[PDB]
Amino acid sequence: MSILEDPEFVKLRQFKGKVNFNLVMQILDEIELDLRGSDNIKTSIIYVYSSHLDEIRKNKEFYDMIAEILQRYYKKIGIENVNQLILTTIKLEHHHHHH
Repeated sequence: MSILEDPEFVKLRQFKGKVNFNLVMQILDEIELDLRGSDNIKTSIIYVYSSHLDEIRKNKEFYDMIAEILQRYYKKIGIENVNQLILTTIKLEHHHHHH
């Protein structure tokens, strides 16, 4: 159970996220819920990314790298798990208001 094998992930860690936790949680959720019923995560990416183009272009580095990782690791650990790990990647532990 890792997510460290891929260089895209470390780059996400480097950027610290800086994205809307709430929206990414929904992005991940949105592809997840589709992929739970469907079988093609690439296609699941298409809907959500085309629907949320504004945010996708906003955090294009983030959304490019995660889209790769999401598909890449869903086959290995599962999309549920990857989505959670991505949230973990954008979240600082507990030092926010006092950081």
